[PDB]
Amino acid sequence: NLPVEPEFEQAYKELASTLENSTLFQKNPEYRKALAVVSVPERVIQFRVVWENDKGEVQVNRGFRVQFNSALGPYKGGLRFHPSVNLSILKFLGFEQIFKNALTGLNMGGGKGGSDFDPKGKSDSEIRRFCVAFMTELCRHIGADTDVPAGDIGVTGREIGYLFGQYRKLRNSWEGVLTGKGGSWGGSLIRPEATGYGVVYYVEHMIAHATNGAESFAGKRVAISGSGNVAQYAALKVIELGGRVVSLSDSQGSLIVKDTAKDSFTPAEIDAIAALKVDRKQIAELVTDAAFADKFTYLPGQRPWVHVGAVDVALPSATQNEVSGEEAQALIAAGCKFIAEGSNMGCTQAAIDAFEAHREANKGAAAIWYAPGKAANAGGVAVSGLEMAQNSARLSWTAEEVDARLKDIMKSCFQNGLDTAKEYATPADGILPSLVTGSNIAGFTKVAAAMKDQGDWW
Amino acid sequence: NLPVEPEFEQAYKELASTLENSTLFQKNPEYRKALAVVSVPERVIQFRVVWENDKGEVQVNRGFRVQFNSALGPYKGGLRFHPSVNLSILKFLGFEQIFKNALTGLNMGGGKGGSDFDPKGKSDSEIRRFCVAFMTELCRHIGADTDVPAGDIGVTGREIGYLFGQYRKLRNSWEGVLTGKGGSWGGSLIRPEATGYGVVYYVEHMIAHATNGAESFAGKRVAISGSGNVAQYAALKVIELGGRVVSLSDSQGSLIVKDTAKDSFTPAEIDAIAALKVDRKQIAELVTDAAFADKFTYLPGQRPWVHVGAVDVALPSATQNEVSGEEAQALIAAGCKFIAEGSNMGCTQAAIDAFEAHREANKGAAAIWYAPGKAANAGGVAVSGLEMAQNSARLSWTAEEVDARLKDIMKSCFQNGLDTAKEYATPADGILPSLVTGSNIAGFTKVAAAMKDQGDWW
Amino acid sequence: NLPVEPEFEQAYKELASTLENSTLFQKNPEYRKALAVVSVPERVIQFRVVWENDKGEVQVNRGFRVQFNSALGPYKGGLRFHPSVNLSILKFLGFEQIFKNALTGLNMGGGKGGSDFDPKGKSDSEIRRFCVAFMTELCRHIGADTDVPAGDIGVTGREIGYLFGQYRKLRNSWEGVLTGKGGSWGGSLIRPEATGYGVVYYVEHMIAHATNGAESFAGKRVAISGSGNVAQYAALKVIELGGRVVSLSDSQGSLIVKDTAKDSFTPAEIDAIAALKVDRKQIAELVTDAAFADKFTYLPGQRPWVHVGAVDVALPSATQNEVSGEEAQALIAAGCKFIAEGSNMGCTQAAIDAFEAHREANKGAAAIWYAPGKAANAGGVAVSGLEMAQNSARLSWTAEEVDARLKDIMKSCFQNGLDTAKEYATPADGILPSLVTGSNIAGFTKVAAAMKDQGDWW
Amino acid sequence: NLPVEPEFEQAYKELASTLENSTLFQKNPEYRKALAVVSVPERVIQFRVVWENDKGEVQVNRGFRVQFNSALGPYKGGLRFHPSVNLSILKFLGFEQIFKNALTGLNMGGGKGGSDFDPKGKSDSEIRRFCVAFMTELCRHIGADTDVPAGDIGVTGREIGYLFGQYRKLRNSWEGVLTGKGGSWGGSLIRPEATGYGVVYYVEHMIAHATNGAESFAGKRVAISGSGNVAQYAALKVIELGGRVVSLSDSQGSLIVKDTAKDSFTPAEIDAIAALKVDRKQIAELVTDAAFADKFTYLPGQRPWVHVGAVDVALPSATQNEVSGEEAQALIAAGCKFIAEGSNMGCTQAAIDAFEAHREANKGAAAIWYAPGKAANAGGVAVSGLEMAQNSARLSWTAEEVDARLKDIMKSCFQNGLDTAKEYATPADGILPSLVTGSNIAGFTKVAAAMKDQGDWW
Repeated sequence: NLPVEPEFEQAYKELASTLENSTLFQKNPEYRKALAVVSVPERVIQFRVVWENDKGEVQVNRGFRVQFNSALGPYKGGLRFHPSVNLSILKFLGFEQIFKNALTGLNMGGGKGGSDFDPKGKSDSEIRRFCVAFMTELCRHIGADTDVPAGDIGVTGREIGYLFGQYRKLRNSWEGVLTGKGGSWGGSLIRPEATGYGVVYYVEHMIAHATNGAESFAGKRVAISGSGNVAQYAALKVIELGGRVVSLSDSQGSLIVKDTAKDSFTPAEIDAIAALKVDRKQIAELVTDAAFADKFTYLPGQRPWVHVGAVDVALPSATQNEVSGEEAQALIAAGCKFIAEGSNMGCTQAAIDAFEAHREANKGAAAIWYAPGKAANAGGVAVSGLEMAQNSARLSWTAEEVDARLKDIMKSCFQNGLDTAKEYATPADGILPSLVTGSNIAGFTKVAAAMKDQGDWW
Repeated sequence: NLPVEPEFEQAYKELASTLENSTLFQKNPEYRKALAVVSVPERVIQFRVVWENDKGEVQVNRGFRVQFNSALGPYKGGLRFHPSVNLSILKFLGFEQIFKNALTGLNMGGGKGGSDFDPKGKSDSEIRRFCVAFMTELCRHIGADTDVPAGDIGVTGREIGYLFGQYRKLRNSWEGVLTGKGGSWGGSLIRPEATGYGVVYYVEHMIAHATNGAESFAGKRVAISGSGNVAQYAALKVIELGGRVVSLSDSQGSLIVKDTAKDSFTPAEIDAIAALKVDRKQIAELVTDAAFADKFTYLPGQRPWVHVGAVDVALPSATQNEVSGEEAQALIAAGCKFIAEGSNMGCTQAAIDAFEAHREANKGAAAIWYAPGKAANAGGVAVSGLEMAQNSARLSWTAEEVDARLKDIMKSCFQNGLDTAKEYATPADGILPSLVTGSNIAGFTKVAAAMKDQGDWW
Repeated sequence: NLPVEPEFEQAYKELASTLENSTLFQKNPEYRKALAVVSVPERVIQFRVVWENDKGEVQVNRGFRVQFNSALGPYKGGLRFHPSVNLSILKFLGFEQIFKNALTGLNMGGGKGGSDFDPKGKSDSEIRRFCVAFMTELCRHIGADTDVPAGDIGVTGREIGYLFGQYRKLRNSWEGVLTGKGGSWGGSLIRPEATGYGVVYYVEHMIAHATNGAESFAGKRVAISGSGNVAQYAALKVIELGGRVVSLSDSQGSLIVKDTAKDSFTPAEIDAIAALKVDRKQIAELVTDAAFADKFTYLPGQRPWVHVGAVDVALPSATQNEVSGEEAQALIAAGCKFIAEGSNMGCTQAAIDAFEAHREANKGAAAIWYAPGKAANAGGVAVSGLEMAQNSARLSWTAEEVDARLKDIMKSCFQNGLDTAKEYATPADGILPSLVTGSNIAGFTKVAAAMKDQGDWW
Repeated sequence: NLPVEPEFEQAYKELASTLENSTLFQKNPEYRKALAVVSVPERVIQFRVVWENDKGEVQVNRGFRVQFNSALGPYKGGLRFHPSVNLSILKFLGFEQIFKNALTGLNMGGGKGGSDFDPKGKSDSEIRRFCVAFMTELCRHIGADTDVPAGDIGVTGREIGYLFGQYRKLRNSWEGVLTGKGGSWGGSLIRPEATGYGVVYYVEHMIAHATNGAESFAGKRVAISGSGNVAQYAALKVIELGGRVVSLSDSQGSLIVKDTAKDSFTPAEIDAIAALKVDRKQIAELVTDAAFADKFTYLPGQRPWVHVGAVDVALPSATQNEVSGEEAQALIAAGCKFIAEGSNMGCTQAAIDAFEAHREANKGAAAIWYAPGKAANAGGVAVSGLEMAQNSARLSWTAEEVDARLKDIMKSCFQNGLDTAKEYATPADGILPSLVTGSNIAGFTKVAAAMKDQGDWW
């Protein structure tokens, strides 16, 4: 009699299969029972949001707040304002967030909110009104110790501001209940960077471990795919470390640098890309300009790096599922051996399959290492937890302090994943341990242990 | 993107069709908007209940609480513990309960709770454990002014006691938050009898109005099918008033008196019926007596509606379906002009269609007046509200006071339905107003008006 | 390791012995377990009260609040301000109050508060200061639905007023949380009368059962013990009902009429004695007054029970231990057949032993029926619950309304005692079914049943 | 009328005598009043815990929570689950904890909880059930700002986990309300090493002050007695600092390495001892091993101090009153001067008298300094407060950070005690200040000043 939830069912099935395939279950059979408890959210709330549009007409929407798990800390998850949001999607997102937060190693729980609201083609007044209604119906289920919503698709700084103001009006307490506040009224630094620096740090750690030091980032075709803020800050970080960016194209076409093996993107070039990519303008408008025509070869329509023959590092941030077979076997031939999905679900299954096959059949530089989006990005969540810590301490840190804490967070996450992969998913000497299996098992084991310790199952 | 909810969708479609097929939308077009706002529940809470069975093994179940509407008063749902409950079923039940409570006249909202827990084949320890866990996860959402759950399928006096105890232990407040409490610790009188007495009073009002007092509920071939306690109280009340019970069936054979034209039941027979049906004994055990067998023509594996023969006023206290289309036309042939429908879904949809067609084709005196289950069975909810009134007043009333208030409530229900049918359903001269349409329009109009007054839709 | 609590241990031992001796444990063995759970209070709070005396010196006292049982309702109890209160005494009083309230029939639980504060020889400022401190430390635990303190020894109307004011100042809610409030600001009527009226109704029901519709108060030598408000209003009521008052005794000798056989007290005499009690003149000064000494025979340094002459109704209203074993023998020799203590919580055990021996001696109709203090003085607690009901209903009743409810409560108490005595402690000969054992078993059975229903023990 | 409390009365009498003996009262006579107000706890709660064992069988236990003082900070104290726990013992422990926390220097107050529960011979299910019941009855009084329970005798990590889980389930806020949480879910570091490291730092500071840095722990003979986590980590710390471990004991015969003046216990030996104590076995049960027959000299029954040989410092952590007067003289003759009670409540009073007499008898070079247990036990409470600080700051520190804070805390505590001893006890030239008297006066003065500032007495 359970309702069908396609995305959540697929995620649960994948997790179960991954756990069963490994040697976790034979050593700890009781952990089977743990699975049956983590699947059920601790609490799901659906409410009705009634607001008024610009023409004085009543509009009714549904808001959700899934609080999936709180064994390791307070619930923390973004709010998604998209027309497609339902209980299945939010359940799936919360379930993934549990293990992501577990991998980050801070004290945050798993959860996810949002609504069916469509912010596109809405005036600022309409967004303000909806936010006020939503927070009125939601404020009784959140708190600095209970729920920390953040931003996501559809919830920018504007919505965060509106929600925070209404919460302040209702609860009459200026506290750090939401994440993503402006810098003036209790925000955080390095927040826009977040995942962009984090993925780069994670890749650097993996390279240092795999090659036992030597080259970390210098003189490598890092190829920061995508044209979002994530890609921009990843490119900036790899440039600072000494790497070259050769493929910085968005989902639309292929705005590849002039020389895929020699030329590197400049900070000015990245800033220009951001300036003409923030709005509806795309890389077509960029190549129309002479500055990005001769300097950047245009190969629209068939993904950024498919035509690129010289790539060394992979950051699938351009499109979802942008790494199919052809490019998967091209990467090892082209010299691209180390991968990390900067975004979520940014590569196909074939990339992971090729990664596993080549890493099992080879070792060292030959073994292509790929990092999973559960533990790769890890930047938004970490900086959100640091912002929560800043709020709790009533003191605002500096950029470098936050950067250092992000460094240590990603080091801890990488270490956790690697050790868990090594101990359970035995590689039998050589054979770079599976980051996917390690990262999926580490979070589950940590959550299950915490829940057993707290009497959530026995 | 909205999930499929069969029962709820069917109920909403029926309500919309009934609203459109009347002269209410023409007079108040804005009420269209109201419909949309009432469709979305005010709040839905799903939680996880983790308990321990008799063998010390962890069991995880899902608990629900739907607070649909509270325009007219606090939510006053029931709790259903059955291994079929999901969000769709509870939404459907809550949606019906809104308009039922609106028809009653006391200030109660619409709501419904429960869980997938299966009380069947469970020890008392297991029921205690589950109740304690459920109330631990639920206490933060209910309250004497917020939510007042009651009993339903699966929830009896045992479960009510356990839940009340745990609520008292948590909230440290002895208040009226559940209805169905024992008589010693803040219960109510006439609580069992409620449904049967209420439906009897309602049909007595119907007959008195229709025949202008010429015909009363006494001295009639009152069927009273079904062998539930509801039928017991109905039979007792009709016997006291001077009526005659002729056909008390169950989901098995029918205990029909041989002289159904004249002879009828006795209070002792009703007590024997109650004793048998409490202990799962079929009423064939009652016909086992030689005198009983001679004085009661049993129809094994059959309800009277199949072979009804001769009854004057059918009162189906039974459950889903039962009375069929062929059975409906047999009833109209037999002269069942004043049917009761003591319990909801006592007759099929085709039965209702046949009743309406024959009522409109006839000329009032021979019109088959069908009482809708929303308005017919209001004794339970009314007595629940009276128990809440007793709790609030800190003073337990006597049986006669509760009986008088029940009479007032059923009279108010009948009056509301008749007046709303006269205004909108617009019955012609020498015809009986549609009680189903009247009772639907009454509830909807009352709820919509209250919501417009309280600024829920403009 | 359990601390010694003389009074509580004695009370528990008595209750256990009475339970075992009666034929209840044979039919319900599981009730033994109940005895283990009811013994432990649900919650004891001790706090420190620091106040300032008239000379500006810091004074430190200890306040207590014992909440024994809340199975049957909120924790209604009393506050005792006496320089003897400790945890043992309050525990004993609360334990008795549980079963007293259970016999009463309203929904109140068992509890008791107070402090070591000595109100004697303290200015009004000192009482105000201490009350304010006490309520400041106590308001966190009381509530209209949680705890209802009332007055007792040491806590008069003045203290109640001070405590109520401070509670209102702290909690910012004008609610009924204390009982004994003044008439202007939400008090109650018949409250000064209360127990003095109540016991009278009790004994009349006793008469209505003993003689089976025969000689009432009119022609009964009712023996008032002191001009305390209890016996004051008892004497007034019996004088109205035709009963003759044939004694009165404060802390000194006995105030008996000259012709105690025929002549009795009058309302004018009663209020004169009341006025002398207000000025602490007592009966001695009335004997110094010429007219009373001419109309009343004085017996200095002697209780009436020593020189009852001929009596048939007796009541030790003064305090405990008024009637001794020899005094009880004198009473029965005088023909006292309806001793019923509307006060005197416990009495000399010899008196109760003699009463029980004579009731089991099979004296027929002319047998001395002794009513226990627990059931006889239920009038005060009943009126306290009625004041709570008035507060909850936001309406002040009239005197005759409260009188009618008091009569119903006393009838319910008597009926409960008789039925429970007949059920378990069944008398072989119907003479005087042991009101003490009946009331004990009634209270215990009711509380244990409610606790089993609420899952407090299994 | 006040109940007898042997342990608490003895502690209060000792404190009063110590206060009177010094010259603090002569300078501040008003402080006498303070002594009364601190004696009365601010709040005591006793509740009833009803739980079911592995075979149903409802069991009733008594839970306590004493909040003595909160002048200096939130209440903070352990929970003791022992069959001997009553109100007197918990009162005594809380009273001591007040001044211990005052000497520590952080903002914590005095308190103590627990129950008569006997965890010995109980399954994990039984512990889980009791913890859940206890926290259900207790969560109404604790909070991140009100009460912070921790572990003690009977409450290990398991109980802490169970209590934390139930607290989260009741109040849906993941906060720091208990101390001793696991490392994954908001724990701390240096928690097991709290006591041993702290006592080592304290004794190092005292040695540096006494000898003006003439001798440090490098090349120093240390008698680490009392096998346990405290002793193990103290030995490890002194070994790191260069100290030589010479003796060791437990509940059985002393270990004593071969050379009580030259040989030192290796970390491997300490790990072996830890393994022995974990498995409930002893040194006498491992003499047959090679590691003990060649590197150890098992001493049956006789205390380690009787065969110290050459030593100058000691820590009697084995049993109460471990060092005798004759043994004290033997230690002084052997050169023992700088003893400190690591985790012991109190040695033989004759030993303390001998130490105090020798403090004035000769110079500190010959005066044997003894540190009080309350001053040297600050490690546990300090680390508990650091865990509270970590929870509040929403960040987990590193081991070295906690170590640095512990060093600062012990420096502060030692300085406070030394200055208070110097100014009040005013020892002459060449006399070592009384550490016990100094610590007592320091705690009392700090608490009394804070209470006077906050208006708790005047």
